[PDB]
Amino acid sequence: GRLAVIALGGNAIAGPGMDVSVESQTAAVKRASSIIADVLADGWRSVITHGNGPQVGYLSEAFEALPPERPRQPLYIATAMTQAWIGLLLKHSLEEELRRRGLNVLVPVVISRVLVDVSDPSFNNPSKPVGPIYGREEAEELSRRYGWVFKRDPRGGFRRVVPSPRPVSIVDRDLIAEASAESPAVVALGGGGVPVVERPGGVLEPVEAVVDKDLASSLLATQLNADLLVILTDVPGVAVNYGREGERWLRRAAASELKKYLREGHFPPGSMGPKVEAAISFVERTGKPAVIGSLEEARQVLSLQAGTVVMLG
Amino acid sequence: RLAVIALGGNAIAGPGMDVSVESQTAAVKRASSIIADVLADGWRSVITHGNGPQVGYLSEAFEALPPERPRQPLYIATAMTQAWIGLLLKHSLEEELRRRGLNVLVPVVISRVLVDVSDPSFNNPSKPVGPIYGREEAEELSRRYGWVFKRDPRGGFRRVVPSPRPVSIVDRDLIAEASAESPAVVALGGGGVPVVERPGGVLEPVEAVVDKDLASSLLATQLNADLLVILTDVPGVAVNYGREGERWLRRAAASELKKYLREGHFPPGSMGPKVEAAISFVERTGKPAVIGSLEEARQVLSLQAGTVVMLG
Repeated sequence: GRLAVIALGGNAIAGPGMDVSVESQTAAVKRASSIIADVLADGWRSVITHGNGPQVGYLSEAFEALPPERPRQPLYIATAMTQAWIGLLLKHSLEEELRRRGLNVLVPVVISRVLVDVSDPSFNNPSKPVGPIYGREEAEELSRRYGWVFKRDPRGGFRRVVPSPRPVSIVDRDLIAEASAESPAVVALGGGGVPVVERPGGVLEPVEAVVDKDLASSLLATQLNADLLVILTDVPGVAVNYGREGERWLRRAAASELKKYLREGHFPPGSMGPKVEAAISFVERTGKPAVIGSLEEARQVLSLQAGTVVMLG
Repeated sequence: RLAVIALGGNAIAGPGMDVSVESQTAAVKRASSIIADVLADGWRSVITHGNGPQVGYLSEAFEALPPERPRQPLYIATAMTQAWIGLLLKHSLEEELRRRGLNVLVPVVISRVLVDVSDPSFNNPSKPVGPIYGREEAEELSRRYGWVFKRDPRGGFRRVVPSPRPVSIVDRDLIAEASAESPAVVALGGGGVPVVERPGGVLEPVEAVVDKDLASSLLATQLNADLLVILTDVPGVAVNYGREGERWLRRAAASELKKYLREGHFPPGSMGPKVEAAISFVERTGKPAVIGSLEEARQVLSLQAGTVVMLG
């Protein structure tokens, strides 16, 4: 009855090509739920997290497609929306699967906020694109009016970029822990969580930014005193010389060794880098192993028999 | 004591369906301050709310994209409003409780409600949802999606969807568990995400909305709550609009309200459902139900304001 925080990736929620159509997602989630059911069968208790890239982007585009006079919801509200959207899909599918196996349990979806620091370098150097392509005139206006920041897209137009600060604490950790005590499967920290900052006087205030789901999941695992941090992606694990000549997939590696590779740019900042950073952080802060593997091989990954096991030292 | 408190539109958005974050944050702060007073007074609570303006806004946005872009189903939009409105309520309530000395977290429960596919409403939809469309746009949407529309006095067209009666709250147990851990729980947003039972145990989401008051009354009965509270804009139920007499009923036997209801005194688009919900709670549990104003919530919870419905 050990506890594992399992961080799902895009392949568990959306179809090939980033399709957020209800059809595509329901099929992907069915596959992911079946596999998660296997893991629960092996005796694990879990807190399942997930990303929300295509989904939050879709919502951003939708609100921006409205007539100029209509209000656009802020990014943190869009993020909250994705927690219910993706969360419900996983919740409904997993419950159905467990039921089909004779297990009658309800899967809660915890609306989750993540505390970030206002001093984080990302707030002054936003680089995460979110939403549709903006025209020059509209973008310059948004910058003048709301202080939005943009990056030029080589194919034409501009992309709004927002901060991606590092997670400091999981505000709703206690609700997640309580949910876990009551159910073997809990969905939380969707999209990396809703970012808030502490204002003077103890007041928490939501901010327009995104938080890396892997870094956040690692922090959650540490704060829950989880027995294991699992990152499920679309590759067998971590590899050095990935997609290159001397490519080699690691089966086990000391966090200290991976940290060296990380500092040399061996892991793309847009994919495996954050996952390796997350795994290392978990090992350093808890002293317990973390594993990065394929969603397909999840059952074995959890047993540490597949994927890359990041070890202490 | 456990009270199920059904919040209305004035608690979440601004007049004229103003769903901007500024207007909703302000509205929610006002409602949360009042709810915090209720909790400080000793009550434990499951707080529900509607989502009319919010779910309508989502539909409007999804349809604003080029026709080929994926459109999310109504059940997903409803779920989205639960996190949207839920987050706002949760955030502000926690802040208000903290200032009053209660350092607690407020959970938001994603909630589904079971309905029956044979419900008469499915083939005779009458619940208006979404933005107001023009005649040409509407007929085009009917050909494109098979949607049904209702024309208003001003010539505007609004989509109408089924609003079947709630049968059971699928996530009742999660709501009960949350309530055991926290004095304030937000659940059943918008009346709940509707689903129907199919071959086996399978639950199938359906295109429809459920009345939030009827669903709240059902939840209150299934949680064995001590009180069902419906907070709205009016001080209570009105049956007399003449210069003389009491303005709003202070208390009334279930059978008395039922008679007024059967006479047409309460429009199905407004007070009708609230009265039906209060009557149902009283008949099923024998405990009192009250319909009052959000402003006077503190007196309402105590049954010293609003219309108190009693068994009889």
